[PDB]
Amino acid sequence: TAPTVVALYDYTANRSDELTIHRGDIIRVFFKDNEDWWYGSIGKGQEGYFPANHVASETLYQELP
Repeated sequence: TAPTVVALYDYTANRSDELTIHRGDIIRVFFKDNEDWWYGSIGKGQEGYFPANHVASETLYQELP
């Protein structure tokens, strides 16, 4: 429920409690709120919601072409 994942697709924050993520960014998941929205960190003091459908496992990311 609290993996380290990688952004596959860019997302721009659209609320004050969201992250902006870019493809390749490493995200430390803190919570899986529901199937659509997860919450986690991109760095010291940088936390927020992000869409689950924009991320992938480290394994998948490293196996892309």
